[PDB]
Amino acid sequence: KLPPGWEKAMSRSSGRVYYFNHITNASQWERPSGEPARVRCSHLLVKHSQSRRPSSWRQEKITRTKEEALELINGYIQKIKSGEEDFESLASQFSDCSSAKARGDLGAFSRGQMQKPFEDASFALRTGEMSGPVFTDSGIHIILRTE
Ligand SMILES: Cc1occc1C(=O)O
Ligand SMILES: Cc1occc1C(=O)O
Repeated sequence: KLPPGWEKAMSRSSGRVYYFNHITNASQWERPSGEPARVRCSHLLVKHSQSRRPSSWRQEKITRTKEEALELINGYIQKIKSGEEDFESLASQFSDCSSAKARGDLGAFSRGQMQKPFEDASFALRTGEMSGPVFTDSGIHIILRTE
């Protein structure tokens, strides 16, 4: 029926169908369009107090809760989707990853190199597509597949 990971859903507030991807946590109103050796992705990471390493270039001690980290992620997704902010700008300013200095770019990678939930979402994203919140042991990610 639909591309890998996509399922139909119903909006509670509007009653209109939408599409949700349970690998990427992406959600959208429009029917989704539709695997390579490698993909290229950028990401914005928000760490939290249960992150594997609760420290980043932004904060020596990361103390925010997972729930607070998800709230930040959700707010970034909202501003990216509205056009108020660009992914690359938010990643450079607010990603708790060293890749912030490269606007979130991680370069290209194969299966087997990244943390599984990140790998799975990356490879289920179509080129140009963005994930919803993706949880790993590092924190919560927004993933943008660029190639
Ligand atoms: C904070 C959090 O972690 C995993 C799920 C949630 C939620 O609030 O939905
Ligand atoms: C304040 C806001 O910005 C974007 C979405 C929302 C919301 O309330 O769901």
